[PDB]
Amino acid sequence: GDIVSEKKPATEVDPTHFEKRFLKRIRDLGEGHFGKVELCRYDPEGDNTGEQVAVKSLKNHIADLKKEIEILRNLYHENIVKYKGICTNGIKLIMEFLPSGSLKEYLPKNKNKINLKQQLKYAVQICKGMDYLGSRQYVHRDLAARNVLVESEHQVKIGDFGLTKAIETDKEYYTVKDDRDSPVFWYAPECLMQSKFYIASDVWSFGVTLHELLTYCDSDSSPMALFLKMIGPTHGQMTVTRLVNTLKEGKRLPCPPNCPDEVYQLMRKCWEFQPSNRTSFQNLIEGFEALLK
Ligand SMILES: CCc1ccccc1N(C)c1cc2c(cn1)ncn2C
Ligand code: NA
Ligand code: NA
Ligand code: NA
Repeated sequence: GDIVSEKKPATEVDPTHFEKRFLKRIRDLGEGHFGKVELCRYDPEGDNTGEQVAVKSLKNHIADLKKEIEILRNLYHENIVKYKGICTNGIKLIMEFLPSGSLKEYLPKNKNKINLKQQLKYAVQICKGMDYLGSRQYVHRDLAARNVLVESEHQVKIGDFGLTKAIETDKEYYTVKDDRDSPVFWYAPECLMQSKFYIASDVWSFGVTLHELLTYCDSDSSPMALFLKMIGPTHGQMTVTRLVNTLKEGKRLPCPPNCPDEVYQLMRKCWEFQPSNRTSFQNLIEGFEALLK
């Protein structure tokens, strides 16, 4: 008889499945640890009216990107960048696009409109995002101003999760095997010493990020620039060891210009040598709130 064929099943379109053919590159946004992020328009109607999205893709780190995608898929918070979906062995992460970019780009261009009050509001928002991430049992491991996106003049969001790891249930930290290309000038002593990462290690990193925020991400006042002034620039493979000794002595990044001592004291609580002595994200939120109102 006639040719037999398969009954075509009822198909429901997945709003989180972006077709390669419609995902059109505009420009690069940034690079970060084996991945790169691009501005695209997803333009199924082919008329330049589709939504702008941030697309993360790789240049076996496919496995790491897959875990990152799955972490971000299940994070839902006002101060965490929004997952939109995937474009599919290979895969791309699709996220909302925030035109104002990172705090590293934004703050130097917007000093006049961002006063201390607004800086402290951003600080709270970063803390709420981090306290949410820690309540899901993750350590970020890459908290710096360059990874904080500007949604608006009034709102920031944590914008990349390239290094984010789960902490095991009933355990206090994650041991990092891979520690090359580590942001050492943002890292707590236990991270530099023993490759161990606690929620308190993220609190330390937040202190450094707060410093960046208060200096408006001035390149000449960067945590890297200031620490290398402290320890000596040209030491190469000995740099991290000299950094560790500096922190053991009790030395810390100085008070930002025009930063009130009361704000600096909150920052210093992020930088107690022992993780267990550091402030929490919630106590920081209470601290900033008190200085705001
Ligand atoms: C979070 C900042 C960042 C990190 C790594 C690569 C690129 C970027 N940049 C600069 C970026 C990311 C963005 C963005 C706007 N810029 N909008 C949504 N995302 C994920
Ligand atoms: Na899952
Ligand atoms: Na989500
Ligand atoms: Na733009």
